[PDB]
Amino acid sequence: PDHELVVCGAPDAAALTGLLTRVRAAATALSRPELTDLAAGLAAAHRGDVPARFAAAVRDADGLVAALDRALGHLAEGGRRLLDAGRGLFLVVGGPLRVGLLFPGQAAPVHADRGALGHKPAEPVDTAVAQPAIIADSLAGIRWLDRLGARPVGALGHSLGELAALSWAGALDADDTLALARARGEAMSAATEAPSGMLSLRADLAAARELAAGTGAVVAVDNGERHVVVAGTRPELDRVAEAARHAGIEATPLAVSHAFHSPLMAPAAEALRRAAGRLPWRRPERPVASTVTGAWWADEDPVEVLVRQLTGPVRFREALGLLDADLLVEVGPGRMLSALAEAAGRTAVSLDAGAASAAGMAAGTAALFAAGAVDDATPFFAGR
Ligand SMILES: [Cl-]
Repeated sequence: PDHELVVCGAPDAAALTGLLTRVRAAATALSRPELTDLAAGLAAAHRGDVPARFAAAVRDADGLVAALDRALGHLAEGGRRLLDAGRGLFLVVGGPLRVGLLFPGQAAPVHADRGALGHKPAEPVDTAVAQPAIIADSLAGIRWLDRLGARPVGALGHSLGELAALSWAGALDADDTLALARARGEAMSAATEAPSGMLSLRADLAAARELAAGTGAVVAVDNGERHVVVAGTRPELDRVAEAARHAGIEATPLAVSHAFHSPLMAPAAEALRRAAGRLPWRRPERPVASTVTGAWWADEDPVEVLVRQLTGPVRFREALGLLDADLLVEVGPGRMLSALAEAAGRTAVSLDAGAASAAGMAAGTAALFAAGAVDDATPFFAGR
């Protein structure tokens, strides 16, 4: 792999300082094959009940020395918790912390991302192909969490990702979930009655609703205080874009040919109802914060919730606010949701399941280990 995972631990902060000092000494100058042997040995020896924990995803020995330096500086100032998701460096004395899962949906590309600088368009996602592809990668991430014995406090899924969150929670098995994803992407790829799309606003929900009022456009995705997506026909979207320019709000056209998460998806919701109603649904056994209801999943009829998902807004701001977690780990391809969570001031890292680069699997597994959600990082060293 292009990133290595280096974990260790000790019984308390003083003992971890001593160990980290010695690993720093040992690490200076190691070749890449020597660093892999040191990292595989540390993972074998530091598993189980490991009270005070360090984990870092690193490109090479010098990156390990740099991470150790940061951890040691933190402990020297009496720090007991350093969570730097964007550097893949995690240190926790006195955990476990609360870890939540994020299950992504489909990518949301910008139509003409500029440029020179703003200051041929992107192609929309082919949703009939993308939805089952993303859910297959999410289900592979759930198999990694299962191999690790991960113990998150709960999960949420954005739009499509709610299917993977429910599968993780035991409501539906992996084969049925992938089959339902193929049906959902086929239903949602049908053309809308008239040309339609989505418009991203750098504004909050109230500001979006003020811009959209009387226009025909509606809120499609509430991603937080800094990001709300509206949807409608092209005339409706043009009304909002005019309003947004007058108000001084930045409106970004997205590369999509459907007003997803609007009433124009009602035909697709009917077709999804047929596919969903044929499946052997079970009650979820683990907590799921729904981006359909913006509430915890309780006694809900999954067919009704997944059908109204398509016409109603994605309540990611509300669902994320419910999930009380010191650290979030995204389980799926890419880092869409970790970026949205970071924009809400949360700490998040993606496993980036199915990626060419091992960057995400190393950083995400370092996060699970340091936060105490997994006890054994040896699976990262198996089967190379
Ligand atoms: Cl609302």
